[PDB]
Amino acid sequence: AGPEMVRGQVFDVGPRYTNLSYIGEGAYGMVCSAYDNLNKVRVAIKKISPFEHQTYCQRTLREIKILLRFRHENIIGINDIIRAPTIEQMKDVYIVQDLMETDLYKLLKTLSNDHICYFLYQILRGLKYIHSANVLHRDLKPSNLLLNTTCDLKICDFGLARVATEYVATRWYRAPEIMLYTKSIDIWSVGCILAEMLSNRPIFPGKHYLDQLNHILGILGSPSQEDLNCNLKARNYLLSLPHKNKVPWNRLFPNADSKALDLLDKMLTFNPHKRIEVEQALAHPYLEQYYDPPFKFDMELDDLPKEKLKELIFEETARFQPGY
Repeated sequence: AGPEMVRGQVFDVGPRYTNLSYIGEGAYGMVCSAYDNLNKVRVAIKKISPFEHQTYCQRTLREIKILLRFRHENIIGINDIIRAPTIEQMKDVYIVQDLMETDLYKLLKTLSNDHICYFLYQILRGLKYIHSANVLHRDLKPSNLLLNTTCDLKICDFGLARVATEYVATRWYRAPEIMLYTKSIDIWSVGCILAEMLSNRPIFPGKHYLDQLNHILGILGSPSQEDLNCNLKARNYLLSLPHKNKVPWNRLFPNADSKALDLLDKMLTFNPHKRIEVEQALAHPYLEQYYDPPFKFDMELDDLPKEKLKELIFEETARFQPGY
């Protein structure tokens, strides 16, 4: 008679959303599929309970503000947000989004050139929109790329995004300039995704911030001295390691399109300034088939108390009030 429940958890999504079933875990709570009785569509609903860790309030609020402003078919949107009518009763927040049947982290365990071409095209196209907002995503990876039955890709998880040192589970896709940022960070990640779409494994996994580096230097070998010149302690750590050389791209990927290795090569450039930009990557011959034609001082609450963040979250979620 009371609110619906899944796996012993309250999913108090009122009467508008019914027929709840578990579909996995988000960062800060459970994710369920549901039926939107008003718009007659199935949705995904993320339960988020962040109000007792300032970093979880921070990323939740940030992601909401970004997603409520972005509008693009390769970026997940927020259809609705459910929370209590009064701030003091608001312990939970439910974010309602289009139902995507899987993410790319799951999909690469069950690809094709035609598919990789389209996915990569959609990722870059979506990133084109993101960079064009002068936002840095700073967290791209296959699990943040939702996919539906009709081969449509959407980017999600904008918790750690900033306008033009934070723990993350398997921060493998973090760029190397991060070990000492700019939009180059995302192109690096995008490159690491193209690498994994082709090989169904992450060819840069380090059990530690040190092991990571060595997993990179085994492929693009050591860098130019003009790269060491481009943090004192950092460059010295690089000068202390035994030398290693570069590996041709068709050695690790002897089944990959040379067009892909060409574009892949231009994205996995160690130098963050020689690294190709998104709009040049879409223009690459590999994605020729689909080749057709600001916050600024905002989001700036990198350090606010968890109480005022609960205030801003309340304010930002007011555009969906009252619910059905």
